[PDB]
Amino acid sequence: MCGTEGPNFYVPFSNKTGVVRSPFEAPQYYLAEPWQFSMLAAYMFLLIMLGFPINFLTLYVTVQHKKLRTPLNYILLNLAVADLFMVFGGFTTTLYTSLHGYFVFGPTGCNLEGFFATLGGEIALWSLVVLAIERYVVVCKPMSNFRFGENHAIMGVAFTWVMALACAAPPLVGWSRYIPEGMQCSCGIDYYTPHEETNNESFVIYMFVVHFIIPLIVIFFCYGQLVFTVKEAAAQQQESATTQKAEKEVTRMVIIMVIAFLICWLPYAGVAFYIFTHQGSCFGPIFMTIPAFFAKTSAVYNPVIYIMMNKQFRNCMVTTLCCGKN
Ligand SMILES: *[C@@H]1O[C@H](CO)[C@@H](O[C@@H]2O[C@H](CO)[C@@H](O[C@@H]3O[C@H](CO[C@H]4O[C@H](CO)[C@@H](O)[C@H](O)[C@@H]4O)[C@@H](O)[C@H](O[C@H]4O[C@H](CO)[C@@H](O)[C@H](O)[C@@H]4O)[C@@H]3O)[C@H](O)[C@H]2NC(C)=O)[C@H](O)[C@H]1NC(C)=O
Ligand SMILES: CC(C)[C@H](C(=O)N1CCC2(CC1)Oc1ccc(CCC(=O)O)cc1O2)c1ccc(Cl)cc1
Ligand SMILES: CCCCCCCCO[C@@H]1O[C@H](CO)[C@@H](O)[C@H](O)[C@H]1O
Ligand SMILES: CCCCCCCCO[C@@H]1O[C@H](CO)[C@@H](O)[C@H](O)[C@H]1O
Ligand SMILES: CCCCCCCCO[C@@H]1O[C@H](CO)[C@@H](O)[C@H](O)[C@H]1O
Ligand SMILES: CCCCCCCCO[C@@H]1O[C@H](CO)[C@@H](O)[C@H](O)[C@H]1O
Ligand SMILES: CCCCCCCCO[C@@H]1O[C@H](CO)[C@@H](O)[C@H](O)[C@H]1O
Ligand SMILES: *C(=O)CCCCCCCCCCCCCCC
Repeated sequence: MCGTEGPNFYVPFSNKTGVVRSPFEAPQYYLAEPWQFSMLAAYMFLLIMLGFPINFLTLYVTVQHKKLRTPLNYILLNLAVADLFMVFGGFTTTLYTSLHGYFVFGPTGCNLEGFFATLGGEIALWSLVVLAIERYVVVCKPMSNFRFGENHAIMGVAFTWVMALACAAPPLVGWSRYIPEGMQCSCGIDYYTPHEETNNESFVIYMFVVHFIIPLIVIFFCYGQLVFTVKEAAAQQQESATTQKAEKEVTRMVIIMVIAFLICWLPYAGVAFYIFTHQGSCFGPIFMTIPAFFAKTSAVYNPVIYIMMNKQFRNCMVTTLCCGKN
């Protein structure tokens, strides 16, 4: 008797005292104090205030600078848009519901907010995967006579939308479901109840394999091969101080990206390990929901790492912010 079941929701709190209410109808102040809901709002506010400008500005300087509109950069614009889906589909709604202490948009808004917030995070995830694949193809040259062009980059972007719909759409049509999660102010995939009617167990496994294990393998293989190729070529040109510098910075960037991906990936894996083993006990509004709580900041640090640390983007944004000069 861990929580309180109901149609379209699972409140992680026991109703033996009779105080539990539907997360669509009344505040959930038995899960957390009102000030903790306010701090949830403050965190959404921080994410909006940092996440909208960085991601919008990425779209804005691309319009003003012709050099940024290369095919290899299409996937980065895709990343900016996906983060905007997280900011408006997810962070903005949650700021508003947070301050009511419950999900005031009803089960319909739950499917909407859950879809768009999940879509945004999924497009982002597969953008990092596709970018790693593209860089691997361009550097390691695994195809004899291949040249990465505009059409290939469009396939890459379309591929992320297909993968993102593959995760976000089934819960609308019967495989798993969207329900309020954690403090019940935002909606997501249901990893919290085994709903035999929506086959939740098979979807969690599909999510864990296809959208969690595979992305890590692809990112590690592609970037490992790339660093191997770059270090090999530099070894044959040790007379060039610049080639060695380029090799060092490529390696240091790949480390940063992989470390950043792990910082978002490992908390989910640690929670899994605490579900596999330690399966008995319940889990409060801090389920899990802790990996979700911190993965949200990827809408801020991913554009910082993949765009603001890009050599050309930075100069173009300085020029744009500096009213044309500098
Ligand atoms: C967690 O657990 C709590 C406690 O069990 C649940 O809250 C109860 O929910 C039930 C509904 O299933 C509520 O029952 C309904 O109460 C209505 C109001 O009752 C108060 O007001 C009347 C005056 O109208 C007073 O006389 C009375 O003493 C109460 O204080 C009634 O209108 C309802 O009556 C109708 O339905 C019943 C059958 O359920 C019929 O017998 C009646 O004839 C009539 O048709 C009904 O009694 C109950 O009040 C809630 N209790 C509390 C403390 O809130 C939560 O639902 C549960 N949480 C979740 C998420 O499931
Ligand atoms: C982009 C989002 C939509 C996507 C996402 O939301 N999830 C990814 C898969 C996830 C959590 C949900 O991880 C799990 C670990 C263990 C179990 C079984 C144990 C159980 O949770 O019951 C289920 C799991 O589902 C995600 C993917 C990649 C990363 Cl890096 C971050 C998030
Ligand atoms: C830098 C670390 C910040 C930790 C903030 C902890 C704040 C705890 O603050 C306490 O929380 C209680 C919760 O019921 C309130 O009832 C108390 O009034 C409040 O003092
Ligand atoms: C930009 C953010 C806008 C936040 C608007 C929050 C409006 C909260 O609205 C409040 O919700 C309570 C329920 O918890 C009601 O009891 C109050 O009557 C109501 O004022
Ligand atoms: C390094 C990979 C970056 C992608 C980060 C995506 C973070 C998505 O985070 C997910 O968002 C969903 C909707 O808010 C929630 O329902 C999930 O519980 C949460 O883990
Ligand atoms: C996802 C794949 C990430 C690969 C990161 C490889 C980091 C290697 O690190 C490098 O190792 C060399 C020795 O082999 C040292 O000589 C270099 O100084 C060091 O930068
Ligand atoms: C150090 C702080 C850890 C907080 C762990 C998360 C506890 C609440 O869980 C949160 O509920 C919110 C409202 O539904 C969701 O938007 C978040 O994704 C979820 O993390
Ligand atoms: C060129 O690069 C500089 C042009 C003029 C911009 C200088 C002002 C930047 C201030 C940004 C910081 C605002 C912080 C607001 C805190 C809420």
